[PDB]
Amino acid sequence: AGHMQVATSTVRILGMTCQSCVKSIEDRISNLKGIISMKVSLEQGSATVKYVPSVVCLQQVCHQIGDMGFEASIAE
Repeated sequence: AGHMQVATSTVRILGMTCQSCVKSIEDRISNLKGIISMKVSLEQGSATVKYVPSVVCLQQVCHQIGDMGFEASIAE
Protein backbone atom coordinates (compact mmCIF):
# COMPACT_ATOMS: atom_id res chain seq x y z
CA ALA A 1 0.00 0.00 0.00
CA GLY A 2 1.19 3.50 -0.85
CA HIS A 3 0.20 4.88 2.54
CA MET A 4 2.76 4.14 5.27
CA GLN A 5 0.25 3.28 7.97
CA VAL A 6 -3.18 4.88 7.99
CA ALA A 7 -4.92 5.93 4.83
CA THR A 8 -7.54 8.62 4.88
CA SER A 9 -10.24 9.08 2.37
CA THR A 10 -13.51 10.79 1.92
CA VAL A 11 -15.81 8.62 -0.11
CA ARG A 12 -18.77 10.31 -1.74
CA ILE A 13 -22.08 8.58 -1.30
CA LEU A 14 -24.63 8.77 -4.07
CA GLY A 15 -27.95 7.04 -3.77
CA MET A 16 -31.66 7.61 -3.37
CA THR A 17 -31.61 5.85 -0.03
CA CYS A 18 -28.43 7.07 1.65
CA GLN A 19 -29.37 5.59 5.02
CA SER A 20 -29.98 2.18 3.44
CA CYS A 21 -26.55 2.08 1.79
CA VAL A 22 -24.86 3.47 4.91
CA LYS A 23 -26.46 0.68 6.87
CA SER A 24 -25.34 -1.81 4.23
CA ILE A 25 -21.70 -0.69 4.16
CA GLU A 26 -21.46 -0.12 7.92
CA ASP A 27 -22.38 -3.71 8.71
CA ARG A 28 -20.07 -5.18 6.09
CA ILE A 29 -17.08 -3.03 7.03
CA SER A 30 -17.59 -3.77 10.72
CA ASN A 31 -17.62 -7.45 9.74
CA LEU A 32 -14.10 -6.85 8.49
CA LYS A 33 -11.55 -7.21 11.28
CA GLY A 34 -8.66 -4.84 11.76
CA ILE A 35 -10.86 -1.78 11.52
CA ILE A 36 -9.56 1.43 13.09
CA SER A 37 -12.27 4.10 12.76
CA MET A 38 -14.59 5.78 10.26
CA LYS A 39 -17.36 8.34 10.16
CA VAL A 40 -20.17 8.65 7.67
CA SER A 41 -21.23 12.25 7.43
CA LEU A 42 -24.64 12.93 5.94
CA GLU A 43 -23.99 16.67 5.99
CA GLN A 44 -20.85 16.23 3.90
CA GLY A 45 -22.46 13.59 1.74
CA SER A 46 -19.28 11.63 2.22
CA ALA A 47 -17.58 9.45 4.79
CA THR A 48 -14.26 9.97 6.52
CA VAL A 49 -12.30 6.75 6.38
CA LYS A 50 -9.23 5.93 8.49
CA TYR A 51 -7.84 2.44 8.01
CA VAL A 52 -4.59 0.65 7.48
CA PRO A 53 -4.68 -0.17 3.73
CA SER A 54 -2.59 -3.29 4.18
CA VAL A 55 -5.05 -4.71 6.73
CA VAL A 56 -8.20 -3.43 5.04
CA CYS A 57 -8.24 -2.21 1.48
CA LEU A 58 -10.38 0.75 0.46
CA GLN A 59 -11.42 -1.10 -2.69
CA GLN A 60 -13.40 -3.60 -0.59
CA VAL A 61 -15.11 -0.73 1.22
CA CYS A 62 -16.14 0.72 -2.14
CA HIS A 63 -17.08 -2.81 -3.23
CA GLN A 64 -19.41 -3.33 -0.28
CA ILE A 65 -21.50 -0.25 -1.04
CA GLY A 66 -21.10 -0.42 -4.82
CA ASP A 67 -22.39 -4.01 -5.00
CA MET A 68 -25.45 -2.86 -3.08
CA GLY A 69 -26.39 -0.78 -6.11
CA PHE A 70 -25.31 2.63 -4.92
CA GLU A 71 -22.44 4.70 -6.21
CA ALA A 72 -19.49 5.66 -4.08
CA SER A 73 -16.14 7.13 -5.06
CA ILE A 74 -12.80 7.48 -3.30
CA ALA A 75 -11.24 10.90 -2.73
CA GLU A 76 -8.77 12.34 -0.26
